[PDB]
Amino acid sequence: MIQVYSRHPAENGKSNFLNCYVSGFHPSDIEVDLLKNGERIEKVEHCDLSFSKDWSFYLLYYTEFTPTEKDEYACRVNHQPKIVKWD
Amino acid sequence: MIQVYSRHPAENGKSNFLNCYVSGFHPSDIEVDLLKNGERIEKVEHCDLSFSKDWSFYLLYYTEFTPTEKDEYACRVNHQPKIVKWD
Amino acid sequence: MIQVYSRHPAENGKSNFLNCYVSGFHPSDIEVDLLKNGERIEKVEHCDLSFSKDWSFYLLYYTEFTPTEKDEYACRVNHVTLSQPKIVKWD
Amino acid sequence: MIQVYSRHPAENGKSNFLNCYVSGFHPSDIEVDLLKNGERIEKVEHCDLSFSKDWSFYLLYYTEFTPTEKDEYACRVNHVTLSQPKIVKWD
Ligand SMILES: *SCCNC(=O)c1cnc2n(c1=O)CCS2
Ligand SMILES: *SCCNC(=O)c1cnc2n(c1=O)CCS2
Ligand SMILES: *SCCNC(=O)c1cnc2n(c1=O)CCS2
Ligand SMILES: *SCCNC(=O)c1cnc2n(c1=O)CCS2
Repeated sequence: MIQVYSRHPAENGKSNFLNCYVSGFHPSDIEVDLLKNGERIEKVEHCDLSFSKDWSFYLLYYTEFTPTEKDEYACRVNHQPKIVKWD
Repeated sequence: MIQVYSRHPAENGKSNFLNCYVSGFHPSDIEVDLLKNGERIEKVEHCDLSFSKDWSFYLLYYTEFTPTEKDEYACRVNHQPKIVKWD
Repeated sequence: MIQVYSRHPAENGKSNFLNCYVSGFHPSDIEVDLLKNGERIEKVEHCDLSFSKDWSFYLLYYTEFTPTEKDEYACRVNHVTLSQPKIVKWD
Repeated sequence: MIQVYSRHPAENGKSNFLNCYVSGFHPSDIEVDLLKNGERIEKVEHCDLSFSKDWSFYLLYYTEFTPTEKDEYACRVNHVTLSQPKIVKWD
């Protein structure tokens, strides 16, 4: 499960936060990235939560950004990787 | 940081939950256990939370138990291990 | 946002959990309900997280259910913001 | 429970965070405040987590502070349960 969204609704030229929420199961060699116009963003902060009861994990990758008319943002998940754009 | 407590206040003979909350920093090869009269309890459930922003982790180890007059419970943390009794 | 989903993938006849995740700003007059064929379910528990700094809130409304082909499940959210309460169907 | 602690170990003169963690049952008339020398701090934000299933609640009240030897910091909790409001000092 992958959900991509901005902390606040977007005004171009106003600093904001982009978020990728990811959920899954078991032990797993999964990796996550935020993209700007198709290239990986570096120093992306995350939040990792896991529960032994059901081998479940919950990940939120987030970054400061200033949304612009030009720029295209996405979130990508590999180990094949699945890309979810923001809108 | 280690905090040991029962979900509900204890009536002997009533099923309850014992909890060990542990907090720390950085990457780390730390391990955690709940003890009954000094021996490790098996199949103990946990909750692991970590944040990249400050290399911080937060762990809650919990188990069903029926508190008794006889039995002594603790939480132990190694990698030396530090033992915190419940009361 | 509002997201409706089953804990595990859905097999008709098999016990599962239905979840309504709702996130926003100014909890305020926020009400959330899970419906089965338009009627409120009484098994419904929830998990409320809120932060004072920015009046941000995160809600999970959940219940045990046994999904069937005939049955329709939905989540209902009403807020000062919305002209009319919002219904989000599942699958 | 009530636990008062600094985010990082305390160096006099150095910016830090003070935290008051409060957990219980029936949030109800729960009020929580951080004091500096007996006076409420206005920088105070909080993080509220609650579950309907068992009326269980987990609160973190926090603020930026610069600890000094002279200054006394505390957390104050009042509840229907308590005869009188409880003050827990830090360190
Ligand atoms: S992940 C555990 C609680 N923290 C957050 O959710 C969190 C913390 N800091 C920041 N964001 C968060 O979502 C993103 C914008 S700043
Ligand atoms: S750790 C994330 C949220 N879950 C809990 O805190 C949790 C879940 N289930 C059970 N307990 C919890 O504390 C212990 C008794 S049952
Ligand atoms: S009540 C806190 C546990 N749930 C979540 O944090 C949660 C669950 N589902 C989804 N998100 C969450 O943050 C991300 C978007 S959908
Ligand atoms: S607002 C949720 C983040 N804080 C905690 O979950 C938390 C913080 N500090 C301590 N405990 C927590 O659960 C365990 C006992 S002290």
